[PDB]
Parts: sequence; C-alpha cells; structure tokens
Amino acid sequence: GTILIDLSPDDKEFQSVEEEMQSTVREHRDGGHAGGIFNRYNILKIQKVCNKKLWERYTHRRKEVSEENHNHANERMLFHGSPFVNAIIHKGFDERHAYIGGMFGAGIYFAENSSKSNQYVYGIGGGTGCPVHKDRSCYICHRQLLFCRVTLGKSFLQFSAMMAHSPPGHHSVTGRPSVNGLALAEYVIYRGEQAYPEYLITYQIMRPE
Amino acid sequence: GTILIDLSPDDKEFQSVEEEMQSTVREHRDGGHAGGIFNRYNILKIQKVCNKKLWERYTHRRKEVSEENHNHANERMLFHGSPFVNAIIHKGFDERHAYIGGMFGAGIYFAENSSKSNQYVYGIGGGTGCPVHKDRSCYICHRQLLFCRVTLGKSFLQFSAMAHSPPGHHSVTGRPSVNGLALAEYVIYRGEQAYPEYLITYQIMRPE
Ligand SMILES: C[C@]1(c2ccc(-c3nc4ccccc4c(=O)[nH]3)cc2)CNC(=O)N1
Ligand SMILES: C[C@]1(c2ccc(-c3nc4ccccc4c(=O)[nH]3)cc2)CNC(=O)N1
Ligand SMILES: [Zn+2]
Ligand SMILES: [Zn+2]
Repeated sequence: GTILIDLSPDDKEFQSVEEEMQSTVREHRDGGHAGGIFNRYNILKIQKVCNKKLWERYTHRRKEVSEENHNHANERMLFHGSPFVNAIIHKGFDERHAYIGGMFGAGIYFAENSSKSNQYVYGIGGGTGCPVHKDRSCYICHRQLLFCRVTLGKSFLQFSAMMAHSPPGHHSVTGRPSVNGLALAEYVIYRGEQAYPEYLITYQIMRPE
Repeated sequence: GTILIDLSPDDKEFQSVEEEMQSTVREHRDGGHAGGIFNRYNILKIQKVCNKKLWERYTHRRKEVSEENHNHANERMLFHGSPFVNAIIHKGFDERHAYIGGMFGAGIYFAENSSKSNQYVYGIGGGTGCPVHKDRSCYICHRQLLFCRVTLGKSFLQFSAMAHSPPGHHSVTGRPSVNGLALAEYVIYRGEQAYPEYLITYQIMRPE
C-alpha cells in the first residue's frame, strides 16, 4: 500500500529536508572509512512515503506512548540508513531492522547527523561499499536515506565515550557523545511501531574540491 | 519545414508503433499521481514527422557518433513526453527541452516505458494536469507523446533507484536497481542525437 510522491526542488518542504541533510554532515573518527570522504551531498530526489496502514500503526503507538509519558510523545525527525530501506518503506520498521550489536542495546537506531546514518547505507561499517565498485567512498552510485518521524517517549539518557526491550519505565534510549562535542545524538527504539519512514532521500556524496 | 503524415490503422507501421506504446505500460511507484491511473491507452492517431533539415541534422550527428564508436551509432526507438512537443516537431530538440533537475544531469530524457514519458506530458511531476480540467488522471483530454529515433553511442551505465556527457561517452543509461519491473531511461546532451519520428495522440483509459 505504499506510494511515493516526488517533492519539487522549488517546494519549501524539499528545501527544508535538504537543509537538514546538508547542515548535519560532520567529520567522523574513522576518517571516512565507513561512509566515505565528503563535506556535502548532491541531493537527487526527495519523496514523501505514503502508507495509510503504516501511518495508523504509528499513530496508535504514539498515542499509547504519549499517555504513558503524561501526554508527551517526545516526537523527533531523525535519519536512518540501512541496506533494507526498500523493505522499510513497504512493510514498516520491525525486528529485522535492528542493530543487534549496537552500543546502546539491540534496537533500531536513528541519528541527528545525516553523515552518521550514511555510514550504514551499505551495511554495518559500510559493508563492502557500493555494489558496482565495492567503494565505501563511491561518488558515482546513488544512495538512499530515510528521514523519519520517531516517538521517543521517556528516553533514557546514556552518555557514551564517543530485539531487546527498553529500560524499565523508558520508551527509548538517547545516546549522547561526551568526547566529540561536535557529534550529535543517536537514538534507539525497541518497537518498530515507534517510527514512520516519512521521507526517502536519494543522493550522492560529493568529492571535496 | 515540418509536415505530418497520418498513418492508417491498417498500416503495419501504425500497428508496430501502437504495440510498442501499449506493451510498455507499467505501474508507477507514485500510484498514478503524475501520469494518471490506467493499464492501457486509446490510440487516436499516429503521424509520421517529416522534416528534411531536422533529419539531416540527426544523420550528420549519428555519423559522427558512429565514427567515434567502432561504426556503431547504438540507435534506439524511445518515448519522449513533454509540454513542448509542438516546438520539438517544428524546430527539433535543443537545450530548452532538457530536464535541468533530472537524476542524471541536465539533458534530454527518454524512456523505454511509454507510461514513464506519459508522466511528463503536462510537465515535471505531471504539473497541474490537463489545461481544461486540471486533472493529472484526465480520461477525456487528448495527450501526445513522441516516439523518437535516438543515438546513444557509447553510453555511461548508471545503476540507480544543458550539461555534457561523461567524458568519453555520448549518453547516459539509467539502469533500474530497485523496481524489478522498470525499463531503462536515457539522457542525451545534444539535441541533434534525437529525431522525433512519430507523433502519437491518445487518451489514457480508466481501468474497468
Ligand atoms: C539492519 C542492520 C542495520 C544496522 C545498523 C543500522 C544503523 N545504525 C545506526 C547506528 C547509529 C546511528 C544511526 C544508525 C543508522 O541510521 N542505521 C541500520 C541497519 C543491517 N544489518 C544488521 O544486522 N542490522
Ligand atoms: C522541458 C521539461 C521537461 C522535463 C522532463 C521531461 C521528461 N523527462 C523524462 C524523464 C525520464 C524518462 C522520460 C522522460 C520524458 O519523456 N520527458 C520532458 C520535458 C519541461 N519543463 C522543464 O523544465 N523541462
Ligand atoms: Zn559505486
Ligand atoms: Zn482534461
């Protein structure tokens, strides 16, 4: 039941999503090993992801979490990179989309930094890079990220020196880098129904000049 | 310089062009937002586009490409949809017919799927639909597509879900990498590498 609607580059909505992408690129401590070497993206397309059933699944869970957290959904827009983006937009998030060995427990991970999510587009650690060239820093092949609506509820704050259940009385974990002060937060949910894949962004990383 | 010659529905040439039009319809990931909801067309007319100057411009360029690519023009018949089909058939393709924001750069885009070109008849994203009813899925208004002769030469293969061609290439091929049912799309960067051979007038048909 999913349909994808192209946004025009002249639309404020497109422009706002692009600015969130570009403005949250940072340097990574791997020197680009996983996601490649770049300071900015070439945005090729931004689509709205429309699925009535997945939307209702999301809003029903958001309502439950909101009431449990004293009428506060604590809803965010966050990036998600994955080799299973095509499955996610059609079937929704579920246990198959978790990062079992993630530092804040076995759940589904999201980032404030677009460039953090870019590290997972070709798998954990960037896998072997793009299919065609086996290049984690490929400037040719098209990549996709999701920009998702995520319900955090009561979030457990975990400072970090950079499917499971949530901490008791918590609906998510907030992983907050405490050493690199330019690194933004990462977030973990333990129920697929707490995220909706609202935008599908197609892009290339750009070689610095 | 352009004249349009009507083909009879009994002509084998009409029949072969209609079959390519109908047989290359697919479902689109927008659920019909841009192009409308349909599985087939009502073909109203097919006309041959005859212009001596435009044809000679095409064949001159085709020979240049062929000579740069081991005597192989790599010539295809592909669909083109555009709000400017009337300018195209009278004056030829040029930089004003390019899709500046296309996924493979600013060039002139063609499709194997007739239904992909149908999404552009009323503009990028289907614009605001037909002039009369403002409906992207209008079943009443007459639409036009071009079925064009296109020189690809050495084509750059882009896997995926006016500028210049990549150096050492004469076109780009957009290979579909997600939708298993999509056919290829193609971009040229010189208007002289396409000739608008057939003008097809049609309606999209409402599914039963
Ligand atoms: C599903 C998959 C996986 C792993 C990690 C991510 C991922 N991990 C992150 C970790 C931190 C911040 C963002 C992300 C992010 O956007 N995506 C996504 C998918 C791929 N293989 C696997 O075992 N787990
Ligand atoms: C001239 C125009 C335009 C844009 C895209 C197309 C077009 N784009 C395609 C993209 C992929 C496949 C086919 C086509 C196709 O048949 N036509 C045609 C005209 C219309 N407005 C504009 O700025 N560029
Ligand atoms: Zn590549
Ligand atoms: Zn109409």
